[PDB]
Amino acid sequence: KPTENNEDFNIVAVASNFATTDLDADRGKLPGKKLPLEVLKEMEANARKAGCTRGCLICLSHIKCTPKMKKFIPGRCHTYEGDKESAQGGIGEAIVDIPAIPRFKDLEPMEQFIAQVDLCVDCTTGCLKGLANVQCSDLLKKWLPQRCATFASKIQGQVDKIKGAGGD
Repeated sequence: KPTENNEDFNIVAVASNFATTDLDADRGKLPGKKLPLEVLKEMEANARKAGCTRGCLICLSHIKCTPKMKKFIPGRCHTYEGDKESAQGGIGEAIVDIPAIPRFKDLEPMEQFIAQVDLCVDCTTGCLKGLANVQCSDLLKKWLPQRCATFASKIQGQVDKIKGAGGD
């Protein structure tokens, strides 16, 4: 089992967004207590098995989010967990804009999210569908008995120190 190190991306949310089913209804709440990697390895274990790549998920997970977007679709971007800001700049603050999509910045909120998601063309057909049909893993159900499963209703909560990333 994993202990030393682990992945460097979030599939729980990524796969959720890809899901075609009416899971969005349960997404209205989502886990507001962060999810441990223990569940990530499980969820990703299914996607990777279908034939998924790291750069793919990482691309969808490393997607940028605008301030006006969240205003319309709050709780859809920036994953479920985050904290620890950055701030500072030296010459100017940071802005969320796509070089391949100028209008995207001044485009609808829903179109914005899809704009980036579509940009990431590093995902395979089998992986794209695998993420949506990934289904809620056993662990995911135990932690998310509300949205997933229909019996579980417990929670422990693990603490640690892990973080990174942060590009342009």
